Amino acid sequence: RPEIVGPEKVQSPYPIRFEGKVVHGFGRGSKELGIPTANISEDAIQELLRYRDSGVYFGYAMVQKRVFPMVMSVGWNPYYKNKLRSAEVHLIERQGEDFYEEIMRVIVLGYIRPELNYAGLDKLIEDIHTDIRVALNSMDRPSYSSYKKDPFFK
Ligand SMILES: Nc1ncnc2c1ncn2[C@@H]1O[C@H](COP(=O)(O)OP(=O)(O)O)[C@@H](O)[C@H]1O
Repeated sequence: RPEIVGPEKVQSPYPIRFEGKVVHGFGRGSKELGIPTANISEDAIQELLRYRDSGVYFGYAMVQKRVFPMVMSVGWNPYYKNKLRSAEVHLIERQGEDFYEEIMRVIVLGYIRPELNYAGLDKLIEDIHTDIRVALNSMDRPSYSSYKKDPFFK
C-alpha cells in the first residue's frame, strides 16, 4: 500500500460536498476501540453515493464549527437486501466531546482504497491507521489543503 494517493491536484468528481446529521450505529464501540467513527444519517447519502465506489475516501469535514481532515468508509447496509448506502466518518486528530445529532458537513477530495474482506479487529485497526496516515499525506498538497477554507465550511 502506498503512503499517498490521488492526483497532485483535486480532480473530478471531487470535491463532493454534502451534509448529514450524526446518528448512532449498531453498537460497535469504535470510540473505545480507539477509532471512533460517526455514522451519517442514511437520508443524506442514498442518491449521492449510490453510484460511487464502496471503500475509503478522504477529505475534510466540519462539526461543531471546527474543521478536520478525515477518512470516510462508504459501504452498504448489511441489515437490508434493498441496497442502502452507509457512510461513516472519522475526524482525524480531533479532541473534544461527542457530537450526536449534530450536522456534519463533508468535503470528499479523493479515494484511498476499496473495502477489504473483514479479517479481524487487529487488521481493521491497522488498515484504519494506514488510511489515516495516507489521508494526511495526501492532503499535505496545496490543492487539497485549500479546501480546509472552502465556503461550505464558512
Ligand atoms: N474524531 C472523531 N471522529 C468521529 N467520531 C468521533 C470522533 N470523536 C468523537 N467521536 C464520537 O464518536 C461517536 C462514535 O463512537 P461510539 O460512541 O462508540 O458509537 P458507535 O458504537 O456507533 O461507534 C460519534 O458518533 C462521535 O459523536
